Amino acid sequence: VAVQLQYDPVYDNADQSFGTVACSDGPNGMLTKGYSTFGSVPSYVGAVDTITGWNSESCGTCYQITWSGTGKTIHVVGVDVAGNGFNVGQRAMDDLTNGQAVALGNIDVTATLVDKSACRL
Repeated sequence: VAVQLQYDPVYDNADQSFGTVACSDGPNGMLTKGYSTFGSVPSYVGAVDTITGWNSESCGTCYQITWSGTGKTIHVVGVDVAGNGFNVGQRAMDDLTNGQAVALGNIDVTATLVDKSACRL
């Protein structure tokens, strides 16, 4: 309660390497956890402001995120530093907003840290 969300179409890039983000290698990084690219994770991925830098203990955490606008929920795996709230893919925001990612650009959402398994990790 509540938290900014915006979209970066980088997180829709299946081939974006986990090398390019804070959550790259090291024990918490997604490379180490066996994901080479964003598309190898069975979840939307995003930056979250709980990740502050490389090898963040928050790297690879899972957020259940809800938008009061549609009441829809998505799961996002935090893999990069966000300044404020979440930056997710457009697919991820489109999901949340029933296709108003481009039109709204930023929404306020509600998010909860949940078991990794909720993001299929």
